[PDB]
Amino acid sequence: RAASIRREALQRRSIEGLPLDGFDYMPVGYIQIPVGIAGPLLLDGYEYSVPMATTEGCLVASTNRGCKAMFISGGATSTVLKDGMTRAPVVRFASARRASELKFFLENPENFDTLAVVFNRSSRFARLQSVKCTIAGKNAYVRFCCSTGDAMGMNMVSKGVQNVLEYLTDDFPDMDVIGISGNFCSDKKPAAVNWIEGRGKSVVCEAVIRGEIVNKVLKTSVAALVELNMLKNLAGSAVAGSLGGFNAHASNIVSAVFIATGQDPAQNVESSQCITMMEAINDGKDIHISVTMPSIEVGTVGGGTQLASQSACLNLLGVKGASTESPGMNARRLATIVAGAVLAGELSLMSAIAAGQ
Amino acid sequence: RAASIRREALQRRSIEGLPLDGFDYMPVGYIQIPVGIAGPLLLDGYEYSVPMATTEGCLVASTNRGCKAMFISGGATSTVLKDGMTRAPVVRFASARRASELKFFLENPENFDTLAVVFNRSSRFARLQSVKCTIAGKNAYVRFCCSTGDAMGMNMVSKGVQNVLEYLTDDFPDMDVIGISGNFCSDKKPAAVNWIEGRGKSVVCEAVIRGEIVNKVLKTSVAALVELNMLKNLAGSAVAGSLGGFNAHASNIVSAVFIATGQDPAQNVESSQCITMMEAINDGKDIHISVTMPSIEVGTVGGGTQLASQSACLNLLGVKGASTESPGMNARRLATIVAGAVLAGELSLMSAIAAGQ
Amino acid sequence: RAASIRREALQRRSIEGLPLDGFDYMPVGYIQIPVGIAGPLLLDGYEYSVPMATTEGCLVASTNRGCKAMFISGGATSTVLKDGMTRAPVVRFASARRASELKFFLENPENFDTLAVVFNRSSRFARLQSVKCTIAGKNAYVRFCCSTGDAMGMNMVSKGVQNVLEYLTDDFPDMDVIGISGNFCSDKKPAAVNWIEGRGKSVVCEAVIRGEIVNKVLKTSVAALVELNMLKNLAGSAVAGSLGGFNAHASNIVSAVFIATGQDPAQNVESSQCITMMEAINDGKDIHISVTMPSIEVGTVGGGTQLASQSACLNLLGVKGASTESPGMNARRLATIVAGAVLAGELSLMSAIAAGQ
Amino acid sequence: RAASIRREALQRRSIEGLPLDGFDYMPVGYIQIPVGIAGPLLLDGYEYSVPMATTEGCLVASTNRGCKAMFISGGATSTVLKDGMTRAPVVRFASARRASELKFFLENPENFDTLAVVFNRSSRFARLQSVKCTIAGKNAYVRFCCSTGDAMGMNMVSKGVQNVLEYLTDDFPDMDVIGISGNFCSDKKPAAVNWIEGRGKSVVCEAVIRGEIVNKVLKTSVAALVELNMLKNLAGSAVAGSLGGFNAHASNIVSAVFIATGQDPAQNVESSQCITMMEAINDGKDIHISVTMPSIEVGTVGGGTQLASQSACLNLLGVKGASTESPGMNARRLATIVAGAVLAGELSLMSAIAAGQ
Ligand SMILES: O=C(O)C[C@H](O)C[C@H](O)/C=C/c1c(C2CC2)nc2ccccc2c1-c1ccc(F)cc1
Ligand SMILES: O=C(O)C[C@H](O)C[C@H](O)/C=C/c1c(C2CC2)nc2ccccc2c1-c1ccc(F)cc1
Ligand SMILES: O=C(O)C[C@H](O)C[C@H](O)/C=C/c1c(C2CC2)nc2ccccc2c1-c1ccc(F)cc1
Ligand SMILES: O=C(O)C[C@H](O)C[C@H](O)/C=C/c1c(C2CC2)nc2ccccc2c1-c1ccc(F)cc1
Repeated sequence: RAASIRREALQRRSIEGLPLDGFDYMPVGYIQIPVGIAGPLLLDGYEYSVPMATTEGCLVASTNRGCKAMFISGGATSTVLKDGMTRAPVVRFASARRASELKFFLENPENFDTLAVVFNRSSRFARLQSVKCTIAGKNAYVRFCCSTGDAMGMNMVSKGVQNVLEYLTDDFPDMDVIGISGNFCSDKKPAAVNWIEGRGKSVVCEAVIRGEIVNKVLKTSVAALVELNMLKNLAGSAVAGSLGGFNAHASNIVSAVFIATGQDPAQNVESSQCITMMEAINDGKDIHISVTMPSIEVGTVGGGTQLASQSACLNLLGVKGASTESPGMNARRLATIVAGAVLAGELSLMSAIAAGQ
Repeated sequence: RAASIRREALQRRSIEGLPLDGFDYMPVGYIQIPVGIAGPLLLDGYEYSVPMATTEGCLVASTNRGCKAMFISGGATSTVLKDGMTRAPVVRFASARRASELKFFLENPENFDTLAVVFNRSSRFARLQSVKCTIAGKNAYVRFCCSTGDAMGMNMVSKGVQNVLEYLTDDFPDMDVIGISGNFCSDKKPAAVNWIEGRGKSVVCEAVIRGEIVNKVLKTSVAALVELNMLKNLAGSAVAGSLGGFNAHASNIVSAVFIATGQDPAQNVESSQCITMMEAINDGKDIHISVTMPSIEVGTVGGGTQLASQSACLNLLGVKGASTESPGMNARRLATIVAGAVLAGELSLMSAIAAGQ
Repeated sequence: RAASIRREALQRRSIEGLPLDGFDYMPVGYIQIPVGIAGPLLLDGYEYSVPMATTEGCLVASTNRGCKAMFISGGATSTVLKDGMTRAPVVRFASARRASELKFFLENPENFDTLAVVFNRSSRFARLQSVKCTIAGKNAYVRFCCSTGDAMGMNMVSKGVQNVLEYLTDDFPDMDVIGISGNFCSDKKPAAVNWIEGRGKSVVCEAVIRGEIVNKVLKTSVAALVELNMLKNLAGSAVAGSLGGFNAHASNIVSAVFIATGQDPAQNVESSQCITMMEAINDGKDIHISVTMPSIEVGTVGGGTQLASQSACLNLLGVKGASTESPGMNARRLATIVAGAVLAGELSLMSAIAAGQ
Repeated sequence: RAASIRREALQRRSIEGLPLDGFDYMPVGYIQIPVGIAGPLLLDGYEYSVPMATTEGCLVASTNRGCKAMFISGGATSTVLKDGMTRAPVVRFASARRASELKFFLENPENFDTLAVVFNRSSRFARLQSVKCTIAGKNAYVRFCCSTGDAMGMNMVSKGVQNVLEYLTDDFPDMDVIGISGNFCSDKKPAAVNWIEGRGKSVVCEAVIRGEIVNKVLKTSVAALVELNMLKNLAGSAVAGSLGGFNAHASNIVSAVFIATGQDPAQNVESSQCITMMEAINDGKDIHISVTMPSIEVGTVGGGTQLASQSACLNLLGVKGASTESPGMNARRLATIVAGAVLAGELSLMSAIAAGQ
């Protein structure tokens, strides 16, 4: 209604193509990104039609060729290694010695259940896992890690940090809270702390392609792919001084799935973090392929996940909304689907390159 | 038509919310992301209504508060430092000594005009700027850099690499082209080569906020902001082992503008690269604020830029399509608008945090 | 005797300057590095004459000027944040799922006392602190961390890894031990895992210089130094894409002390890791200066620590040999002396630069 | 004489072992490090007895086993890729736009011969190669690169920076020189700018070991070594978030040679930067092994190179003093000897690990 009057305000230059009617509502319209399907992606038993919101189009095709090569090869096996969202306030004291005392306090086992109880009023779903106090001079970067059910859970983890931050004025009234975020989290930035430590769902996803299928179907060899993986994704990314960028195009696939399933597209910068491994097995006859992804940040609940169209795309994958089984399970399964689509993407583009030789 | 029949194929589980009718066309539908406006953004003289495709909504508001604080403070001044898209094939020889000879050849000035002529049949718009051969053992990572007009120009730079790669079999028939990309570019990955060297448009954007406006309007002080910038964006990102992540949330703003203007959302991982500087000036009375962004990768031509809705959003900014003035100027101006919206974003969220103390 | 005959073998070109007589003994001689003294370094109460083995000479002077400025300013306060040496074997399995099972096993609390008992036959002094299994495809990088008394303790931690690696063939006979080191430790290399996680003694060291002393003695101001620290050591090292290099010259001081006290000079690459913080305190009247150093790797026992000359230099500092008080205390105190000399070094050179303006 | 009286001052606690007599002279004594020989190292035709100053002793043995395996395998071939020492002042202006104008000025070709003439009064040997102005907000980090003959040449490059910095007050009187170093050089710190760009001598060194020698002599296989190189030195260093640390122990060998030849042992942090490549050649029959080292910083002239003992060690290698042939050639040849000894070190320890399986 108003958003309709606000559009004519702006043209009084033309924003004519931008549709207004079609979406249920400071909005001035909406853009449209077409959705392609990659599948079947055979993953931990189940088949998935992977929705990919993208303009490219040759990317849906490329991810498709990868899902097929894995479909006839046994499919993919994902393993969730760690599941927990993080927020890291920077606080400070008058001294590093004093700041150290907050560290040793927070990192004492015997204090945990108290810090936990305080943190977990943040919601029904907040369950604090750990606290890592990093000291730099008289400043402390306190990394809180917690499970958050099927929500990506950034407000939740913040309600909880503030709970423990208020509770801490009892013992530490000299503490100055400089920021609710000190970039030690690290949110929507590439950071070693996320690579080393994990942020959100840390996933590994693997498949074995048989020599016969690498020749007949990918029109390359086991040895050519193992070598191209070492020279491009490992030695190449190393020579370029990459952080977490030891892969061919995880970012294309992660972005496309994120935008279709209504994730935060800015969290794609650390969610795209990936090492691609390609290892000759069975006296060089077959290839073991994996993606290891320490910081896939997704939810099936909240944000853009509950818009009509994005909701339809989660529902296709059967992860729409909170888990009935147990809270967190739909968000965990979404992460493995991303790791699986990434693995297919790596295999397709890595074969295309190696085959082109 | 077919895409309509393909949707029912998939439900034979429900993808009901996903709209089908509304977009002109393997598409199975399209998703809808609402567009907010941040402005006026006063930048290098002109005012802009900045389209931001996002679900958050508090992000459009936050970027708005920043554009206003800069509107009453003189507005922002952008400077384009470097403009050129890169592709880096990995080739190899039997020896490092032999690979060195390709390096010293390519990097000889007197060879450039020949390599240029060969490269520039890629299109009317391809103009090769440089070639940087990095040797690792007997492998060479040859970074080609070229201007590409108003197209982001990744196909163009590839047509050109292949031109020079074929031409090189004259002098180097022993060369094996292992990959058209060796991850030394580095495309859709965070890499030191992009931070150090630049990729696409390298922009700096700056404003001065007066003490009076920092107190009256941002409800903080000059000293509080300079300090929070050092502890969060500099010392914080350092303690976290960040690469290019010396900022608060460039990624939120870059993503939102990228998705609205039909850019490649996976290029957000290196386009979000940013150092935020906040420096007390005029005997501590005022604050100089900047973003330095070495790798903003955008075009106003091709890909998703020519869909109805994304086109309407570029046209709002007056950068839609190729430059009349001269090829490249619309893509350059789009980059500065991104740097300007990022600066507003940094100022808003950095003030909100500092003010909260 | 033989080493004397072996020298003439080599000249049959002249190695005449290289002394032979003077050292008690495949040695062919010995080189001589002159030792300077920086002090008094007033640190956690005590005064130290800091031995610095260096050719420069202007470096001993520069470190001296820093120790004096801190002597009249109250001296330095060190805090040991973490103390533990690490070794990280790479092992592998046929699958990532299988490799995950070693991770979840090792990282189960209830298994720790068993892994501990097995590990701690390595010596009287080996006390295992933790095990962090990082999975990459079907490979596992198992980071063992342990206290090792006053020895730097790299053989000790290795005897212990092999203990747990043999013990693991019970439950994991399918495990292949690919290497006793998989570069995830990371020994004598700069690595994010050491910055984020710590390796050996993690130290913070701090002093307050009064406005009066910054003007009268360092011939600069509080504001000039805070600013130069932000532009050089923080924004500068960031623009350069530094890892752990957020300081002016920790490496000069660490090297000089390491070579004099008979440490391993190749461990200087991660022992020099340092963030220098300089913060205005007391309404801008005074400056809080610190070094935070996550990976100082030293011992007072074994290796070159027990040569005549290197031993004399440890004995000057009163840390020579194993701790009577309790095992580890001399190696811990040596680390704080290094952090203190580094802080003096930073203050001296950072003042010299700022004063030169 | 005085240094003799200064020793008794300090004991009035015992520094008895530290020798006083034996060295020609604020010195209070000297320490002694024993020198071992690794060789013959067969490199670019010539044989070398490589002096290694180290306490370990098992390290000289390990480097010896590598030199022998290469002696019977054809020896090593080094290639110098780039030769130039760098200093990077941070200067600033009132604006980024203004700072940009210094960048575009300095980086204009037509200005170079003038900047060169000004720079090159620094000495007979200073020959300026390039200037790279990096802008961050209103600050500029100007990387000067120059040849410096056989001196490591850090004073020389500084005399030259100051020459151009004074000359710049003509055109840029508004410039503030904040520091003669802004950590963008980056001296005695690990930095992406050194990895990407090079600092001092950038060397590649390669050898081919035949299947027969890998079995008979190194007691492993071609395939085992290629694999261990990928899992340890590449995937391992990547998982650890390494910068320039894509090798097993370059730092051990670089340190040992640096200390014996009187180099600056603090420059070992960036001189140890290394990617180790191991590639199966000749239908998997043989192994191509290399080290690529972008920042070996050495001189044969000045500093500790002209002490009796360190001089004797350079003279063994035939690189002592300035080049007769042409200035720089002895310092260049020393770098290749370091790269060669590193390659031998990698081969020995990498074989020992792989063979242990
Ligand atoms: O390679 C990288 O470092 C990442 C890459 O840039 C991301 C980009 O979206 C992918 C581009 C791409 C694709 C896209 C379908 C995803 N398909 C191909 C099929 C056959 C042969 C090459 C390609 C290339 C392709 C074409 C030219 C290249 F130089 C590289 C890849
Ligand atoms: O801070 C960072 O490292 C990046 C951040 O995570 C990205 C995130 O999209 C921003 C979250 C955010 C916002 C969003 C409008 C963009 N607005 C605020 C307004 C007042 C106070 C805090 C915030 C926070 C906010 C709330 C809680 C926090 F912990 C941090 C920021
Ligand atoms: O600055 C850095 O990034 C690290 C530096 O390179 C390490 C080097 O050993 C130090 C060089 C140095 C020294 C040495 C005594 C340690 N003293 C000075 C005193 C007054 C003014 C400058 C200096 C400089 C000095 C001279 C010229 C410079 F460009 C920088 C520092
Ligand atoms: O591996 C790394 O990441 C680097 C390493 O730490 C540096 C260290 O100076 C080397 C230690 C070393 C050596 C030294 C002679 C240099 N020799 C061996 C011979 C046979 C088998 C193992 C080793 C190990 C050795 C022993 C135990 C290990 F865990 C690793 C290497």
